[PDB]
Amino acid sequence: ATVFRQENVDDYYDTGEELGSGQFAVVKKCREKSTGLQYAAKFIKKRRTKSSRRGVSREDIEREVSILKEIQHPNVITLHEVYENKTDVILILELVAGGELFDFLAEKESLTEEEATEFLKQILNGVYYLHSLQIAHFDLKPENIMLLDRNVPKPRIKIIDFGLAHKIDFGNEFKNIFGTPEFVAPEIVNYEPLGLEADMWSIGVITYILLSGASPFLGDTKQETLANVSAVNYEFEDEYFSNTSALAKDFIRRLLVKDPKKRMTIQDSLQHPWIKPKDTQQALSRKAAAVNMEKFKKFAAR
Ligand SMILES: [Cl-]
Ligand SMILES: [Cl-]
Ligand SMILES: [Cl-]
Ligand SMILES: [Cl-]
Ligand SMILES: [Cl-]
Ligand SMILES: [Mg+2]
Repeated sequence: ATVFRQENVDDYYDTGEELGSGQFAVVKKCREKSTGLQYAAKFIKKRRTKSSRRGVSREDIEREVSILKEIQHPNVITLHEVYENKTDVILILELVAGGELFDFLAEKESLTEEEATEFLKQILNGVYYLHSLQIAHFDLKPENIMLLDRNVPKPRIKIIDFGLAHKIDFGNEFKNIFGTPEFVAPEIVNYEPLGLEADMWSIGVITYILLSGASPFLGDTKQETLANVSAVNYEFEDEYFSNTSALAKDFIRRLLVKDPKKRMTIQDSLQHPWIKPKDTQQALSRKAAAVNMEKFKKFAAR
């Protein structure tokens, strides 16, 4: 294992209100005393004993930290420092204060597909960076797509929450069942080999929702959702996709593909004509098409 900083974090930071909390983690805003700069402190509860289920394993904490330490990119969250005490490992992280992307978009009166792709492209750039380092995020979904500051002319997207991320090992297949059913790829559902492709599936799902306000595979039970995912049971129902471009639907179709090897890669998604129009005709079609804002607002409010 790694020996993280052993000092009391309170000696170096002033901490305040909770910004969020998961099953084994609490996040608090904090201010570094030496610099006066604000960060987010994520307190992760250690398992401490192997037989206990009330915390995170050291293997899992070290994996997340090791991945965070490697990554430096404008569209992914930055790790500042790591502390630990008898009960917690404490990640001092870049503060992302602009809330979830979808909540910010939902406040708009309208959104063209052109404007939508400007935000989506930032997600793609962050994932392009990760995949270039052979890092799979494995938990891409709207609540992990944040804004650094929502009150600037061109808000910057930050991908957060690397708690499921893995460096892909060439010499050994990784198989695991994890994540949120609505957003995971068929190979996750079916305990099949996992790689960078699973993230691309998730991007397809995020894009589908962004444009329509509907979730492609969400069923009435967890089991039904997983069945929909495995069967790639989705539709572009006219109630939701009436003013969606052919290009946008093709983009999504090339991502929501059962066979990971046939799924569009991140490099190819960046060259797809919906993202990178090849002529004026394609450009105008994208600018003309619009997000179903009425339906989308209801999604963000769910
Ligand atoms: Cl800063
Ligand atoms: Cl560090
Ligand atoms: Cl799952
Ligand atoms: Cl299933
Ligand atoms: Cl279809
Ligand atoms: Mg975590």
